[PDB]
Amino acid sequence: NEIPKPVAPAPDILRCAYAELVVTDLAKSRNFYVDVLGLHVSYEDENQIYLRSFEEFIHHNLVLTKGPVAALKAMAFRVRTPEDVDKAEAYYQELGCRTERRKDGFVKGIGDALRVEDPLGFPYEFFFETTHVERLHMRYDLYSAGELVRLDHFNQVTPDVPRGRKYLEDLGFRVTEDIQDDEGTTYAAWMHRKGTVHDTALTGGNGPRLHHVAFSTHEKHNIIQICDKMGALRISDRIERGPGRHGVSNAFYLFILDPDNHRIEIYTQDYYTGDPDNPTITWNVHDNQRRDWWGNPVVPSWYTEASKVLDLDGNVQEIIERTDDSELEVTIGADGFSFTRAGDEDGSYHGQASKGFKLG
Amino acid sequence: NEIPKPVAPAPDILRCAYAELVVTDLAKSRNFYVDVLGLHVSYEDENQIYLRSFEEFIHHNLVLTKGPVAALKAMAFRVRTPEDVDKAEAYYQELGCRTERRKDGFVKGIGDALRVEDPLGFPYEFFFETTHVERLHMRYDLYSAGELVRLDHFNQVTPDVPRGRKYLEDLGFRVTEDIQDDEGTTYAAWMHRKGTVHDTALTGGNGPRLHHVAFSTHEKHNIIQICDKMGALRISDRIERGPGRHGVSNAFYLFILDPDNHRIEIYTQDYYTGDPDNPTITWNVHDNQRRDWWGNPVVPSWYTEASKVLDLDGNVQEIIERTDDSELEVTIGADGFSFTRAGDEDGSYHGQASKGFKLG
Amino acid sequence: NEIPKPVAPAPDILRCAYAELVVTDLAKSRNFYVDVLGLHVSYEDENQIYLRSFEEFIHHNLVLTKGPVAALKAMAFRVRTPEDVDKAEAYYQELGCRTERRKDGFVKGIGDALRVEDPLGFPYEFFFETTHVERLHMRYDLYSAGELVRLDHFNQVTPDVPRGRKYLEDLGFRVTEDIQDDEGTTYAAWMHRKGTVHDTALTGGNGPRLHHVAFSTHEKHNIIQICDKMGALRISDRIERGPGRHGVSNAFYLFILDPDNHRIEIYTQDYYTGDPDNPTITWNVHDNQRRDWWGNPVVPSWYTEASKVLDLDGNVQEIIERTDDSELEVTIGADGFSFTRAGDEDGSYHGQASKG
Amino acid sequence: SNEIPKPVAPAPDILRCAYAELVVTDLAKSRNFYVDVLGLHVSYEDENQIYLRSFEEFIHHNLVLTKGPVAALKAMAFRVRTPEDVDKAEAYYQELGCRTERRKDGFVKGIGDALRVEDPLGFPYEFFFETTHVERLHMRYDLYSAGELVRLDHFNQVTPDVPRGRKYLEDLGFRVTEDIQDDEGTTYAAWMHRKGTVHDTALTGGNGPRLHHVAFSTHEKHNIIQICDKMGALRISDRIERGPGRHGVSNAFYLFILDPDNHRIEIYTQDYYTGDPDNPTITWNVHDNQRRDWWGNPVVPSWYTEASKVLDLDGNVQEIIERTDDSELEVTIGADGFSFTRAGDEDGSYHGQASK
Ligand SMILES: O=C(O)Cc1ccc(O)c(O)c1
Ligand SMILES: [Ca+2]
Ligand SMILES: [Cl-]
Ligand SMILES: [Cl-]
Ligand SMILES: [Cl-]
Ligand SMILES: [Fe+2]
Ligand SMILES: [Fe+2]
Ligand SMILES: [Fe+2]
Ligand SMILES: [Fe+2]
Repeated sequence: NEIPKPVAPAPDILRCAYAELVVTDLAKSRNFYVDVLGLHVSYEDENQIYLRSFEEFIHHNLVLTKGPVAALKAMAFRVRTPEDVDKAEAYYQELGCRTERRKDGFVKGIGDALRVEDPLGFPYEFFFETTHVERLHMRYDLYSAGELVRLDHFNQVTPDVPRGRKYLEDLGFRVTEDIQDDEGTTYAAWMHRKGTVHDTALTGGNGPRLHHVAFSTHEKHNIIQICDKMGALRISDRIERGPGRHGVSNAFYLFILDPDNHRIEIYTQDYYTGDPDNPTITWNVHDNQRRDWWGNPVVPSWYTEASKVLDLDGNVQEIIERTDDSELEVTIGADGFSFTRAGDEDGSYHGQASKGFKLG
Repeated sequence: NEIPKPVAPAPDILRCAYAELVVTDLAKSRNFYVDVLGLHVSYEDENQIYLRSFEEFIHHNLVLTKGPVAALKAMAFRVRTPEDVDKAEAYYQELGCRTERRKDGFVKGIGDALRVEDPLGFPYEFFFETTHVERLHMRYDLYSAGELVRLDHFNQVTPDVPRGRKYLEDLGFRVTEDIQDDEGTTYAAWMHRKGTVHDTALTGGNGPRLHHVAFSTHEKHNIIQICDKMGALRISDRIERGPGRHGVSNAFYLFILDPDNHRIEIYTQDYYTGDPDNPTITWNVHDNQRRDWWGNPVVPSWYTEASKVLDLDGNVQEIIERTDDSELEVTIGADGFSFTRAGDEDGSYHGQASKGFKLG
Repeated sequence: NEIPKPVAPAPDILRCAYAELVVTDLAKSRNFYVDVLGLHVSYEDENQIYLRSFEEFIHHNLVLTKGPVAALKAMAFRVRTPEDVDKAEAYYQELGCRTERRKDGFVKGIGDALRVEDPLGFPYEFFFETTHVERLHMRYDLYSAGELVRLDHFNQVTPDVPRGRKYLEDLGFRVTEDIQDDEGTTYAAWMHRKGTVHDTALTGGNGPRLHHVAFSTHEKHNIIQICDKMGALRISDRIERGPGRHGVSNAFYLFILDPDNHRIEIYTQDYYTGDPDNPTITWNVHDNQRRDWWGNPVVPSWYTEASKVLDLDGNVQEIIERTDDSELEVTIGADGFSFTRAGDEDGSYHGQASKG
Repeated sequence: SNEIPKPVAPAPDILRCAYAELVVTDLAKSRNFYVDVLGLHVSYEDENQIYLRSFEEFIHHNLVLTKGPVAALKAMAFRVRTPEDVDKAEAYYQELGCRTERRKDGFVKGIGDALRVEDPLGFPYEFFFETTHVERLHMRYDLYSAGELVRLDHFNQVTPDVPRGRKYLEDLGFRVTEDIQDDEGTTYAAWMHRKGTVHDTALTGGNGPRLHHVAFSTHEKHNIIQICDKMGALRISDRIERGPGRHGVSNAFYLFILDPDNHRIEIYTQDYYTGDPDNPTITWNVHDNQRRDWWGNPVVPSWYTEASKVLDLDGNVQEIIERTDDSELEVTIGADGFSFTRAGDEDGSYHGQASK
């Protein structure tokens, strides 16, 4: 069931700007994002923490909101002009979606804002106006050895990737890289507005769920330092996967889990995608260098676990089951297969993960 | 069982200096060590390749010798003076070990040398004299993105770690770190002469076998580049384990396998151990940050696979079985366990490895 | 002398894309750019070498063209669509500028291209069509310890910075950072299309001349390696300035000199500027942390030396003298002044450069 | 005949440089520099002293800041291998005719039995073995700073007659690794080691005795860059004296900075292994412009002429003896000096002038 291209013009989206995450214990979450990860506090009170990255000038990149059920409450994109908020509203209304408009914003530091239940069941916000704050990009007196310098992207779990992909292309995101097989199945797609590999991405699975939010560092050693620090704090069990080099994106990466199991990616040094004919790279799902370029196995939790998302009323969205093939199953499951070198049996894996591991 | 301390004085050992490895196909080994890893050729012909690291001034750190069966032929330590080779000869004769003395060396670029079949079945060489070559430490016109700058250590698999440790202590090696359990079994020990964490190390297991030879890089990014390069060359299947941060040693590391399955470690940034009261560090075998500080699982091959070693006639030394508990079995096997925080059930793994994998 | 805003719509410029440099000895230049700096050859013949950075997919980022006088021949920007090359043509005509349009390109690997002598006397090219090549961004088998990964920007020397700034703003470039004094003089401005600090910059001085072309590395150590390699090759005399951390741009940098003295910057880790209200940063010209954040002195040659530029016929553009104050003279000349802390005499410099 | 005769008494077995005691005039300002700016770790403090250690250290401290009226080095301390080596050090310096002081309970907190001496070159050396062990912070990445100082690496002493001091240090078991000489036979500097790095101390030709600097190492080059960046952000870039750079001698990445009393601190990383007894000694020509900074960056005159006072055992300032051998400053960057990039080549050489 294809999502039609509206007649109304798409809003001009600049970039991913922030996420609002609902958390169950604010103090424990603050300890994770401020004390462990070093994000900068823009505002806080008893109910909310507003956090930003080292180079950000908008009010925040992350809002932690106390609530009963941990979930993604909104993924927010900044648009180019105030008038793009009107465009967003008309666009989503034509798509048949629920929309909510607040002239004074939903969260502090954001002005006129539109939140929508998009056609994949995701809570998207579009805004232009935001309170500028001190841009800390040269505050080396604050710089941490693991400093998170920007918000980079979101990653969304959704059951039908081509359906979502077409809708995001209409909205103006261009696909930079994807994962497919020779039987017609799409497992994942990465798409951008701002000229990095992505602003959001679709990962095939039961959804809507939020796979992760990603922040970048300047250098690879900053990511290693996050791991080293987590060991020193004796919370290495909260390192889910990595560090590694991605095939898709070519970025150095790490996946870690917050106190409510919301997944955060730390990412650095992908490439420029701003040209309109930027070459799209398609990887085969059975290529064992596609997710970790060094062939390290992808733990099953990476495929199966992700965050609930909320509707505009704050209720959890119902999960829709993926009927397409499962990336986990076709690569590391019982009938799974992966290769190091296409057409070579040597360095291939049958019914198990790479490097001597099987599904727990 | 105990190896008695000789009356004769121990030779004064400076450091690990080189290893002679037998390889089955010299051209494929050359491609690995020179083309992929960038070691520098000191001499080569149809029978052998002599290699050194970027900062070395003695003739070589690695001798690749063509032969029928891939194996360790000699692990060589440089001693402080010519007279120390005579001391080594009297010491090992008093231990009742087979010795062989050659006034003009066993390999090119080494003069007066003593090879011995040591009490643990290992072929050790001791020498002083060596041919000096151009020290390439400032040849940044040659420097690779993955440059190996020094030879750091060896690691030996032996069935009885305390027996081996005591013998190495009598030789003047001082233990820096070890791994034990609460019921008094030792699984591994690291010991040094030069003022780093180790020059050699003992891993509990069936032996004698050589676990690995280790080279250093200057920085962590150099190790990441070795991985990246192996991905580009589509030999990621030869990355056995890593990259990571060690617990023991605190060094950043990677383990890779040469064309004959000889294991090479790439290592950087351990600490100073030259003071005679340098504090020892004992880890518990079930501490999941002891080998990889980030808790990443140790691949089973790391525990079970190792190189054959040769006796002084070039025949393979018979293997003696370990009867103490297995590190693999007590940590990641069906009956094993490991913890992130001592005492804490959260972040503990029972009957499987960390991060969600079981043994393949 | 104000350059009027045309009625015709400006072209939609994506980014700086390539420079064409005339060089006098193709072999010596090849050695510098390929052997020393490790740039990748897309094409080469007896008269020209076409080079690209590690992550590029268009044909080239740099064209070295043999000729009698070393100079900038074209600074090229890619536009979003084929129809934007028409927009660029109608725009520069209305500006009264000389233009030349070639459906098959001026250099190999570029299709329909427009060249112009712009109102500041610089040879700009606008194009969409380019021959795609193998993007080498994951070819870590080729990756050098000093690897240049992207083309980042150009920097132009021009006598009147406000004049040039207004023209580039009308053209769609937004100022990210600039250097001014409290007497109303502007010494420099940086401006962007692609969302880094700049695609081009204006440096106040006698012009038109090209100050430098800049390539990125992934990390700071890659720039260090470039220096270390130049010492090993015993060509450290071709390191002009750096390495350092910029005040303006916040980027780690190095300036070196090619065999014809064309200045090349290596640059890494500036910040994101793609929001349309990106805060502009204005530095005072006397702030000694503005160019080198660590306060290292800027050598006079950096201010006085720059490359000649050619007009559309291949002749050197005549240089027009700057009449506004000189950044060299007001900071490090005999009556110069700079400070470490605004208002503090301690750590200030009178009539000389910082650090002794 | 001015020679320092080798004693018949055996030399103490010296392991490494271990700590320095620096007298500072304003303890709070000094604490801000060493703790807040540089990130050293507090091992003990009170209203008179601050005891500080690096990230990987297990002995009590690497730096003792002592409040006093006149900023000076009070002691440069080396750890010896055994308690009996302190007895050896006493017999050895007594035979040299040096003034000595033995305190069985130490001179500073966390050190036990210790000997201080006014050595033949006028420097206050300490020899101890006994020290209180503390928590080794090597894996405390929860404390690790972007600019983390991980070890104490070395001292550098200014002395007028380098061969005279060098032979005295060789007798004490220090081995020269590198030096700087000219064709006429003058020695300008020498570096010498006990522990297996390029040096534990070094001698710089000049008026002495003065302490040139104390040096700490970082893990990687980016940690040094970060010190510079932090000092820029704190607007104290005027306290960055020289660097950052690649050294010729030692091949280490380096930075020189100045504490509140103008004590010079080097930050240093990635020299090479020197533990073999026939470690090749490297001699550089004083006119080689890559010997100090490998990239050819000039050495600011203050690096050659400024250094800290040292104290005698009563706490008074040691009188200075002026160098009569040729001055490295004068022969390289002074009115009659010169330096080269490539030996014998006028291109890239500097006459009566520093580089760049
Ligand atoms: O650059 C120089 O001045 C030579 C040099 C080398 C090593 C050092 O530790 C040092 O202080 C000085
Ligand atoms: Ca198939
Ligand atoms: Cl992935
Ligand atoms: Cl290990
Ligand atoms: Cl600048
Ligand atoms: Fe991601
Ligand atoms: Fe090892
Ligand atoms: Fe620039
Ligand atoms: Fe030094």
